[PDB]
Amino acid sequence: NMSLENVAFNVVNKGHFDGQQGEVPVSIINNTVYTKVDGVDVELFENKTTLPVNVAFELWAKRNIKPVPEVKILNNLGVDIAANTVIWDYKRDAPAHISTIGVCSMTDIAKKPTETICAPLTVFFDGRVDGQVDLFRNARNGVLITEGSVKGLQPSVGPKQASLNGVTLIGEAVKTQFNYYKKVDGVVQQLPETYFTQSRNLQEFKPRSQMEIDFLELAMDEFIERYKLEGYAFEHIVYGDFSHSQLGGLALLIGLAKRFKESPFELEDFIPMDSTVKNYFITDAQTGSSKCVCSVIDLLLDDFVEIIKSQDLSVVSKVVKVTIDYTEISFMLWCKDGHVETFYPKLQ
Amino acid sequence: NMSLENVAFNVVNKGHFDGQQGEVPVSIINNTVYTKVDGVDVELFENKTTLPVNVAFELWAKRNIKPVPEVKILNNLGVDIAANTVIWDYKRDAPAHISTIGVCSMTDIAKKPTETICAPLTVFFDGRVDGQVDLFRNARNGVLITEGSVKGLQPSVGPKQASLNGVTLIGEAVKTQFNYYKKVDGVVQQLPETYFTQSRNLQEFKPRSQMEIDFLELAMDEFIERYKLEGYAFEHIVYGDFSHSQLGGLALLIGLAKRFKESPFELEDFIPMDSTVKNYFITDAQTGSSKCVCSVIDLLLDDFVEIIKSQDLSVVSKVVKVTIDYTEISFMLWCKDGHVETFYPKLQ
Amino acid sequence: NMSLENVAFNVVNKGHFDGQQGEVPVSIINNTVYTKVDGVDVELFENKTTLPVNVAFELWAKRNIKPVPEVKILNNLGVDIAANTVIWDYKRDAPAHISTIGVCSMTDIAKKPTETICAPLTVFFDGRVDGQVDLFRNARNGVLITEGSVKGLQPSVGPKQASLNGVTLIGEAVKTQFNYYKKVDGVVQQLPETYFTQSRNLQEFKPRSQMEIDFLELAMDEFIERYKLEGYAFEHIVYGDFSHSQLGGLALLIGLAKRFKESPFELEDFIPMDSTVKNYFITDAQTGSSKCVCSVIDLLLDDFVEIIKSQDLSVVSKVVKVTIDYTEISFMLWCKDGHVETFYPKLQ
Amino acid sequence: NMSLENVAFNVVNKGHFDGQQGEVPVSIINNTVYTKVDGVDVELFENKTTLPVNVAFELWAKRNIKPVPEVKILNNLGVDIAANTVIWDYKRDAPAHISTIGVCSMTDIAKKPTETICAPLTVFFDGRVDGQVDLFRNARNGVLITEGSVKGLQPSVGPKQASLNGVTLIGEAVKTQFNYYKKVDGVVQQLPETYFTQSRNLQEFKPRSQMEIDFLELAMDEFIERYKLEGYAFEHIVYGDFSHSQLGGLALLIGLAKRFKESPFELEDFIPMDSTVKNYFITDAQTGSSKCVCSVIDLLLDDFVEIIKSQDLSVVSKVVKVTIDYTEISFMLWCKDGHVETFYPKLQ
Amino acid sequence: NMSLENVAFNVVNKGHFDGQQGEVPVSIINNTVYTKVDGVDVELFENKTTLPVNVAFELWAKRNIKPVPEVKILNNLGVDIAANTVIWDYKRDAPAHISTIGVCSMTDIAKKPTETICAPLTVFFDGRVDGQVDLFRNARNGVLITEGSVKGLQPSVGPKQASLNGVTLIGEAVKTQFNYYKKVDGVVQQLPETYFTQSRNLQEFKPRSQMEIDFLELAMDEFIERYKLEGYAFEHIVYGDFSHSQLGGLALLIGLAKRFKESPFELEDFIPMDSTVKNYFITDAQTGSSKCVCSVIDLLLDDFVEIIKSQDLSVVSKVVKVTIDYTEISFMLWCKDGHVETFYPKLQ
Repeated sequence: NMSLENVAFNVVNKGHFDGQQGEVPVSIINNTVYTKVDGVDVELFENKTTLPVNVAFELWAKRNIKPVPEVKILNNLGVDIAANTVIWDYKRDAPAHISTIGVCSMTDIAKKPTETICAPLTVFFDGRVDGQVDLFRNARNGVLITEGSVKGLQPSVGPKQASLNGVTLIGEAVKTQFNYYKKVDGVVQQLPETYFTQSRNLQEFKPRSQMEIDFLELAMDEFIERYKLEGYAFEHIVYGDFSHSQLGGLALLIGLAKRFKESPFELEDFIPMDSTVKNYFITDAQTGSSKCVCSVIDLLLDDFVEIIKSQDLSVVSKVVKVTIDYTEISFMLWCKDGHVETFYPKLQ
Repeated sequence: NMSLENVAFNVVNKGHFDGQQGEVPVSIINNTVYTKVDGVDVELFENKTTLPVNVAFELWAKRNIKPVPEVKILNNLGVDIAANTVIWDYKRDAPAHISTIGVCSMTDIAKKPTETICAPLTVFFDGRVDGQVDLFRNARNGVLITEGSVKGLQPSVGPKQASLNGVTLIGEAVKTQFNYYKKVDGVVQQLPETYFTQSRNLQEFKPRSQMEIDFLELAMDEFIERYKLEGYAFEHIVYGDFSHSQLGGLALLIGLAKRFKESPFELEDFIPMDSTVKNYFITDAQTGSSKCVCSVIDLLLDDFVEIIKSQDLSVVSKVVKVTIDYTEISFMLWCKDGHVETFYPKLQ
Repeated sequence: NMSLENVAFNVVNKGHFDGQQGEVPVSIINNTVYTKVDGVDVELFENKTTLPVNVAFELWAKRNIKPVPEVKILNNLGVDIAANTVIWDYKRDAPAHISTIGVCSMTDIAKKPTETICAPLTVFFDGRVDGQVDLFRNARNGVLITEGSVKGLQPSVGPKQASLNGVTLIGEAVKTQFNYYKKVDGVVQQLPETYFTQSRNLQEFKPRSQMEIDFLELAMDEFIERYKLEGYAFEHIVYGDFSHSQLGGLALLIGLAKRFKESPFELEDFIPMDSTVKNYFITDAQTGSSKCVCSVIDLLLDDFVEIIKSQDLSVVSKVVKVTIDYTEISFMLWCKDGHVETFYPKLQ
Repeated sequence: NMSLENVAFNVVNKGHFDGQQGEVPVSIINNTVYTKVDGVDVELFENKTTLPVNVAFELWAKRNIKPVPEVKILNNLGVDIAANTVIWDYKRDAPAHISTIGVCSMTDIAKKPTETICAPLTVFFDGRVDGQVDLFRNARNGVLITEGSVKGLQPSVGPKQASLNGVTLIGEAVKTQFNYYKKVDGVVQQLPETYFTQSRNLQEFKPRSQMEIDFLELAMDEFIERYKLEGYAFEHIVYGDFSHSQLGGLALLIGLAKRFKESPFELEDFIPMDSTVKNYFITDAQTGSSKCVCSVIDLLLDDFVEIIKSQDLSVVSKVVKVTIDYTEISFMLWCKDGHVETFYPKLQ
Repeated sequence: NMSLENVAFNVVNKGHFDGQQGEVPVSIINNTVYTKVDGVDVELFENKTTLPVNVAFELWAKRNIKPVPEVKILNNLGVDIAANTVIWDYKRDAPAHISTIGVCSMTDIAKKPTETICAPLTVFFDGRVDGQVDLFRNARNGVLITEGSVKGLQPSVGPKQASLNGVTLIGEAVKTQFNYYKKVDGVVQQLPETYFTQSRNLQEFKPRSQMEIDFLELAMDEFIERYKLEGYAFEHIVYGDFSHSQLGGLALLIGLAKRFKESPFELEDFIPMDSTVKNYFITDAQTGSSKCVCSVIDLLLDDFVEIIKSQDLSVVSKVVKVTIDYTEISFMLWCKDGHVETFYPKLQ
């Protein structure tokens, strides 16, 4: 049944593996898969993974092409493997998980999730597929997503957005907001209250609240007065300090978005991966201000304002724990004379 | 005469092989050609082909840098090899043809096209080069292009555009529209009536007719009324249906061009090559609508309108054959109650 | 002390080597450095150099992240090696110099610049680092940069701009204009009068003088009259001739910048490196005019006007020598009937 | 602590990892580890594995250099991973097991065998190391070897021979015969009665019994008469039939050993690995007789005689199951008129 | 039908492709084919060819495993391609011919030899396979081998020996001497009278005539007298001159064979390929005599004696043409005073 030439047949005719019969000639060289079309070789897939070229080619061809959770969400929930599907990490151009379950013979540790080898693993189940909700009930450790209610299980509302072929979006003609469920050692877990990152980027940044709309349109002094943000160091934390050689603050993506429309700068994504907290080496082209490690998070500005207004400001410095994307992000809060000095995310 | 160090000499001084004498030091590593400039290695060429690095480097250096036919045209005409030149496929970043004739010692099957080994092959001749028109007369199988008339041979007008260093353009200070001629087994062939693709792209799409101008500026309902297109399913075929999870229709490049200026979308060119019919995996970022295989063709809208108005609409479904770029493209025409349901290009 | 796993620790936590203790797991494959993050491999660095992957990874991690001279300046001054730092060539994505001094064990020829092996080499010293000015006094061959005066040494003012993490800029919150000093065989050299290139690019070209502002806004005939440039062939040399198949002139970057905003064109940087004179294979998309070797230089228009008005125009053709970026650039000046025919930079 | 440069220090000074402090400079290229010795690079390790070069270098450096069970024995017992050691497969020049336990950060699934991830795996414990017997008692699945008695556990006597640095030997100044113990899902298993292969090769074949001594010294007809082997087809099964184009029988290594001293032949070990039954493509140089699949096993001739004399010969053909090296080897027994026609091992 | 995983199934079960159904998991890396056996990867084939790894793996698996002509014979006859089989060159560990006919989809230029593309090529036909003799009759250019008579065709007797799995042998239980036939442009050719090389090697050299037996057993002076070889410079041509720094003569393999049993020497086969005349760089370990280019041929000593006695010795130097292995070998004959000075094969 399964064969390399058959996988390439599906790619050239269906753009991915669709379970069609047929074979096309394949040549493998330079960590790349080629197929001969009318006597000339045409590249189909360049292996950017640590797996053998033919294996990653098969896993990429069999990737999930439906709206799926972003890898950072699955990582924060501790998912180790997916049930009968492949979650493709488009940030790394590699499969999001090492092993597979009933997908590819070279990476399979099992054919079905109920096998013994899958017991200590947090298997990801998709309720939109038949029988996977029931498989979640019988799994020792697992994470389940659904579009609607699950009888006898308390749900946790996930993010509004999901990944569709590497494009993060809030679905309009399709459903991207799921119900999340988790089991540990046979015991269903109650997921905590959590904020969610917006998963936006600088070039295509769009405001998602009237507070964010006012932040981008209005000036710094005018915005801080309107939302009564005196004493919270928004000039440093959000807008960023560019007067010195060392860049100060600038930890919210919306603050970088406002700056980029005025003046450009360089963001070095030295760990190209999906994470709730991103680390960038930033170099400002206009002034020369730079910082080796700029921890950046894309929170809705209303959510960040709700957090910063919810802290005690009578201590020089302390640790603030905030559950974001189902993981605890430890912040360092600095205060002086009852007002916020600085407030930034840490490495890990 | 021929040497690797001499080829690199021409590249660093002439940008390509110009037949100049001289040698520069060359080091080959990581499927890439380097040259030492003032004690440091500088990359000259990264081999993206299935040929050895030094051979593809020589063929790329000796590529034709004059306006030449697009590879899709040469493929549709069945060209297997070029006479004393190299047609470089910039879509694949590889030579458009396997073997050569009197160009590179490693790929040469012959020095001149009149040799015996070139008889069963469709050799491409360029009338702008001296003696190549006469060589075409004496060749068994061949394809000839000229700027003017050829005495005693009936011509076929080719496309307006040609490729100049990988840039498709309609020449203004240079001639890009050629006369085409073909011989099979010593017999001159009469090339059929054919449409020609426009070879445009989304980002730089420009209208080339008043009908195309009206299509991009006016709305869907207003455009269909002006050109009396009721009953031909232009809303589905050309404008595209985005209300469902499966994208419907959207097979003309001009329809994608109008959509992209409003909302962005992803086009996955999973077979990166020059072809009359292109296949894309499309993912709409705004709605979430997607389709694994979206057959796309860039016809002048007047040409597509002429075709769709030239069919019989009394059958549920049938095959429509249209000669485009000198090749037969088979379409699937669906009709209901005397009007067009859908109409799309097939795989191959 | 030094180790591959420790270097990767600094990269994932500090974006570069910062001298921190710690180790992260590293796997090397496909000429690329990977690290395991939560069970999956994440790429840290793809070796684009001719050095072993681990060595170039260490040198890139230890690159200088302060405003440093552009490589073309250091090359024109004959620098062979840097003292206790790594100048990273972002044009080639490789270290700007072969060997190192007290940086990396695999590339070190010495630990300190005063060793015997460093005597015949032009060592680069940075006065902003303690003791490097005094080390320059005791070096046989060397180049020194400072922000202020050096007691007992006559300075040479360098360019306004410097490179900060591969971004060329004129510093505003940091100092990018240095004083330059050079010694040959123990004898301090007097650097000649020189122009400086502006190191701009087409997409982000910005005028830096009222003459340049008038050049971009005004028309060709209107600009030549305002600055009294009749008889100097600015239509050909600066604006470029596109009426023929062979592109004529067009050797100043500002002339290409004005053209690109009107019509696009292709620039093939077939020697990707930092140099005072750049060579491009240009293909005009609008007209089809092209030229294999287009020598391009980015001089301030006032500087180029000062040069062209400073020549004798009574000879058919002769060589004009101009010291630019501390190197002699030989120009070919063609004149007819007392006016300039053409004037262009040569290869090397 | 752990580093690539530290591992290479141990290799150049101790031949393997000995836990010594120090670092030597290392360059990685061509899937090979090099170190600079007096200014020149010297190869330390060529990666013959499917793991990254640096990882296999660390695992090979930390391989077990004491007498350890042969890989075929561990595979037949279902061992998946070793506890705090590396069993190196010298037949494949690769580690015998995928993952490790407390050995290498890149391959470790756990630090100690008692962790949860090691529960479903058959972990190999070495009783000669402190605490590994007690760890076996508390492990869910495991295989244990000891030199002496284990209190409260019934032993299974293993082979006389063990592997020391890829050299199979019966220890004289060291102990190579161990007691074997196995647990499955917390339940200790009783290992069955089993024969053991001799693990010899053709070039260095030595007889290990007077029957084997008589087999090599005496002739075919003389040997069969002495041990009363009439009717068991030893001429075909053991001595081999070379009169026809297809080689017949010849399934015992001792039969090939006798033949090789007389006439040479080619053995293509097309699956180079340690297994109880080996498959060779044999081509006889003297006669031209060949056979694509010759299943070969190296049993003590007395053991094979004991087996063949313990079967019923009243059936045309049937399957005979024999437990060898703790695994069931299925044989095909063919008989005619109450005597053995042929008898050979199967594929798997 | 055809697939990489199916080919690997045949290799692990049949040692080569036998047309069996089944698939085994395959991983491709390091220009090598691996398969997973009991959880570990086992190497199946290391690509030593210039073809992609998977293609050479398929061609090697489908190689001809019957007695086939040696590659040097097929090359001298101008064979370009084989009909529905693969002649494997074991000297180069690569396929003997570039393209194939009805064998591998990636290398096939045609499915059957009667197609048009196979007309200008010298296709090799094997009369032992049904219909291949009749296909030879209808082929334009071809070479045919048979074991018996071919009706209506005059035969040419080939060598006594043939290659069986890279082992050259004179068949005893199988037929290795064939009848040779050749057609050029539809015209059957009469193959000339030719000698044949013995295709022996030094280590396993065996005399094949009483003259060769006397040559190895007797001394130099005694052998020349017995066969009346005075005046033919056999001391220099055959025995070799080792008294000087430049080795003199020594062009017959039998002369090197006699020397190697006495004293060892180094033979550098710097073009490792099958050819009638071999070129070796020889370094004598006993004396220090060496020669960069020693052209060596392995003729039966009786054949060389017949040749050298059939020449005119009245010219200082001239060219002697001898047809060996169906190709003209040009010799240089030097004579002085009516006796042979020297006589050696040339380069090509």
